[PDB]
Amino acid sequence: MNQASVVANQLIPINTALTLVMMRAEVVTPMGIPAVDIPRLVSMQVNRAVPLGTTLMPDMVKGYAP
Repeated sequence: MNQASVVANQLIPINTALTLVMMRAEVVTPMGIPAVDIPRLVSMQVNRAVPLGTTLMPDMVKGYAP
């Protein structure tokens, strides 16, 4: 894998609004939301708990639809 994705830098509880401290960028497989889209996720709520080190996928983010 070469391209980085958004990965939880902390446990993100269900219904939390994303902030920058929560979102690192890592090369992971499978590919999640591109790391470049981090700014676009800020203040959007997750619809499930996102454990530390989980790749953030589009379906985990309420209202995410590029």
